[PDB]
Amino acid sequence: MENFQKVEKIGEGTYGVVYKARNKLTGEVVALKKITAIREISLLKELNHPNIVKLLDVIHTENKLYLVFEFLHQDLKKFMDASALTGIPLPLIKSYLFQLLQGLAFCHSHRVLHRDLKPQNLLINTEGAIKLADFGVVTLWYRAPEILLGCKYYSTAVDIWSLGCIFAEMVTRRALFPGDSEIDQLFRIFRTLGTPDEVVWPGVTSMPDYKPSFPKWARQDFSKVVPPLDEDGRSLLSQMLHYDPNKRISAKAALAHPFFQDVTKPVPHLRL
Ligand SMILES: COc1ccc(CNc2nc(N(CCO)CCO)nc3c2ncn3C(C)C)cc1
Repeated sequence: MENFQKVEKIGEGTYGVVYKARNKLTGEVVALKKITAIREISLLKELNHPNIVKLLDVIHTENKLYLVFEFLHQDLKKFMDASALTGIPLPLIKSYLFQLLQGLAFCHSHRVLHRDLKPQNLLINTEGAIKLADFGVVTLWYRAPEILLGCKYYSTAVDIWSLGCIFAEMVTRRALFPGDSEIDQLFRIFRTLGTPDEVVWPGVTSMPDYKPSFPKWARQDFSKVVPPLDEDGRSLLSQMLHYDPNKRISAKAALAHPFFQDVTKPVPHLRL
């Protein structure tokens, strides 16, 4: 800590308080998060990708672990709130979706999962880049149904489900499944995608928190769920939201989806 001057608190991430800070020697401006774990965290220092927020240093000292990250100037939640009157332009949505899928394809190839993707953890800069941060009231809005049903050994698919939920929210300007308890989160999912059964998700009825007494709701039409997203966007979103984690599209396969045939990298309008 003595090598860093706090400039301001910018957040309380899940694992602790985050400060913007300046390195007293390097002059570098960084984000400092103050929080088996040593060895895992050290392995993250190697997982470098242009769409992953760089972890610069891990400082263990005195019952405190500090993590020093590259600093970005805005998060997607704030940008979404800033762009709510007009909406984020489709080409920028597609570019951010495509970049995030590149980040996930990289992490998943190294068998690292995020598990807690949410707009506040997706960070943007003036050049049109978006990056995944801060790998794992707690928000449930992005949690995959297998996690909600008590699967202990869930997979990379959970991150595809969270990113699908964020893709829908960029497009409609409303959270897709804004649950305020675990059951309300699961029932919001069922009310929109249909209560899952053995046909669409083999094994579902033997999940730890599955109850036969769950209400059975009909699936709704996607054209009702994300207007005015085009047929290619809806097709991709449907594959990122399949109930069975084994049928859910991978990040690698999503990158090849026809929705990205015309992807580009627009500059966002950022007011810092
Ligand atoms: C004037 O206040 C602000 C507020 C937010 C930002 C946006 N930059 C960053 N925001 C956040 N978080 C706050 C989310 O709003 C925590 C994410 O878990 N973590 C970062 C940032 N840059 C690097 N890191 C690492 C710790 C990952 C800038 C300035």
